[PDB]
Amino acid sequence: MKPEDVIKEQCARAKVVAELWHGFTGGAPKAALENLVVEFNKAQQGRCVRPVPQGGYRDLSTKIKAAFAAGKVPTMAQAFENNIALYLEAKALLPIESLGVKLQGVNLTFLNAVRFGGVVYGVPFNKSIQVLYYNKDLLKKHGVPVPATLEEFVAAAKKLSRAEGGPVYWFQPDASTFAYFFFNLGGSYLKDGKLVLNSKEAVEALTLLQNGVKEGWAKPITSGYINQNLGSGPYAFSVDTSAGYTAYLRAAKFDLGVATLPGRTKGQPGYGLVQGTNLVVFRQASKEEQAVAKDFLEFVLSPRAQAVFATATGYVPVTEGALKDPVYQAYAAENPDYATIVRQSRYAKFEPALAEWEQIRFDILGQAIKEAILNKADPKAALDRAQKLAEDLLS
Ligand SMILES: Nc1nc2c(ncn2[C@@H]2O[C@H](COP(=O)(O)O[C@H]3[C@@H](O)[C@H](n4ccc(=O)[nH]c4=O)O[C@@H]3CO)[C@H]3CC(O)(O)C[C@H]32)c(=O)[nH]1
Ligand SMILES: O=[P-]([O-])[O-]
Repeated sequence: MKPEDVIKEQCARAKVVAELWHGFTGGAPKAALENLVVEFNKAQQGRCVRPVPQGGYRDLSTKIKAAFAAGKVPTMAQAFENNIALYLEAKALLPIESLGVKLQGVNLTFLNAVRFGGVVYGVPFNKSIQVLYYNKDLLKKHGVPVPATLEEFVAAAKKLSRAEGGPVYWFQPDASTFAYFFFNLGGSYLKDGKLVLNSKEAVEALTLLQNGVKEGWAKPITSGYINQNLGSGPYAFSVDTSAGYTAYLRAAKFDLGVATLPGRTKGQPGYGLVQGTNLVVFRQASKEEQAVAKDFLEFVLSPRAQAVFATATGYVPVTEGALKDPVYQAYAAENPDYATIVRQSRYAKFEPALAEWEQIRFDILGQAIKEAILNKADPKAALDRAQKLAEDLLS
């Protein structure tokens, strides 16, 4: 009896079913969402949430695009901030506080991100931060401390790659990985209100990655997640979402480490990219569906729900109350990596919340990074093309 089979049975016997479209394809995130929903549905008297997998997050935004074109939206969906900005152009979203969901206690890093013209339009649900994953055994073998600075990180990657005869810093050539280097080299995506993809810091960040590939210390990962590639060649480090935590733990044959990100100096950890999603509630939903959404959103924000979901996955608990929940405290007491994730979540930056950002980050910025890393494009030339395409899209 799979959780999704139990949910099907729950919704079949329910009088009111609120659909929740999501972008979890599998692993711990999907299981954890389905377990949270089974528990919620059990407590409700014939009022249920039906999670509907729409593929990954890009497939989900496409599926919601189609739903608007069709005139039939779900009750709830996952949404990045840029997705929220786009759904707001259509006035498609209910203000959350209008349902009477209380938001006091939600981390301001996350709550600020779903506030548009002073009004909250999403509930932070599955919010991730980048962390430094590392191979404790390989660092101990070679006497290499966990790097605290970008300088130490590069030095460590070079020393270990030479010692092991393979590039030990593994990365996906994507917008998310680029953001870590860009932000910690002093980069900002907006200058005087304008999106800029081709700033000196952007070029420096993309040049550092390309040089690491050329110099034999940085390993591009082009097929699957990093954790799905472990076992093939020496691995020391990656910068990756905390939502992958339990996938790394399951895959690693070595003693997995999690550290805060390397920063410019030891005075502060590096900034990590916030990813994962918020839940939104569509205006088109019936009063009865909207009341299910209200109850489900209070449940998602409850310390126990947050504690079980964050500890199952690596997501950052979105409320102060979650950290005080005994189930959270029990996991943290046995495993210091959960506290590491929360400490890193204090040093957190977001990409721009432009409605067009999904398209820019994958089709324009992501493509420029792939051109430079995989096809040896000149970093400034690749990012100048990106800038021109983004300027053209945003005009
Ligand atoms: N559509 C759209 N996507 C966006 C936007 N900003 C960022 N992202 C994507 O968020 C993913 C991070 O979201 P996060 O919830 O932290 O992590 C995901 C999965 O990454 C992660 N996962 C799953 C299996 C596994 O073996 N390892 C693992 O790490 O678990 C979660 C659920 O699938 C990145 C991935 C990306 O596709 O390169 C592009 C990124 C945006 O604006 N729009
Ligand atoms: O180094 P070769 O892949 O161009």
